Amino acid sequence: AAQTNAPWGLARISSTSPGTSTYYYDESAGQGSCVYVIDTGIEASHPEFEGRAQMVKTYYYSSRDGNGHGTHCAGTVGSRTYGVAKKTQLFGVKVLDDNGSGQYSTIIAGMDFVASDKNNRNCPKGVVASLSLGGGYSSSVNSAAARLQSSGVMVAVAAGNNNADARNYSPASEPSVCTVGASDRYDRRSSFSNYGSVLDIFGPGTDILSTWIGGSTRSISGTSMATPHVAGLAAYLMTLGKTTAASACRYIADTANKGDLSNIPFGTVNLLAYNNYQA
Ligand SMILES: [Ca+2]
Repeated sequence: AAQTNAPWGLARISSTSPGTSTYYYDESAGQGSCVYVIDTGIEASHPEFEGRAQMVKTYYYSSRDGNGHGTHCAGTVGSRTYGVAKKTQLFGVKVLDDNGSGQYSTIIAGMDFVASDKNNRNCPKGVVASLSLGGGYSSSVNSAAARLQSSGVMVAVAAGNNNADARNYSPASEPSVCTVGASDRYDRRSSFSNYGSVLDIFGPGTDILSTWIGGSTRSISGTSMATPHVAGLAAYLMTLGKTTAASACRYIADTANKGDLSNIPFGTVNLLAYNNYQA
């Protein structure tokens, strides 16, 4: 399948080169997989989701995304225009209030929630979780990421927006999950991407067009926008049969486009997520 005049990041993770605007992908498009967006929620009523999104948890007084962040990230995963994995089932978990603030302990509660709940969902092709959030190093936050991953969920986490080595941030520094940095449409590491040997992979994160609340669409920027490209990609690769929840971060690195970003500080991977469909 081909989707012309696509947001640049969907074209990128289907291209070897920058500078084009069609998104090339096998039409399976994540059918039979499940992605949990653990964030401010998801405006499931957005027609871009076509009936495939359900809030399933909150730790606040409403499950609604009253911020828009969770809805944008979720759209990149799996909205019909703006998503990677255009036939995946999306499940929301509201661990952030509406300003974007979550206490750690609640973040943790969300995460163990997914390891349990996946068993209440129909996900024959595989489960993913997408965490576009974080704060300072915590062993506990990190440990809740290793549990979620160990429970057979592909876990994808934002490396962070401080232009700093990510080993000091959580859940990014955790080893066993898939820590995502960011790039721009000219293949520059994004000026705000954390870096450091804990990163596994980079994704489009600067001027990412996606859904917003009210039914609407905006472009914003962050390792948060990069993260759901890798989550959605992993859902896409499960469904096909290329990899598994426990093998997908390795698998994406193995198949990445290798050398191609500017400004990988020394010691940071220079691997860019790629679906290997067109070549
Ligand atoms: Ca890893």
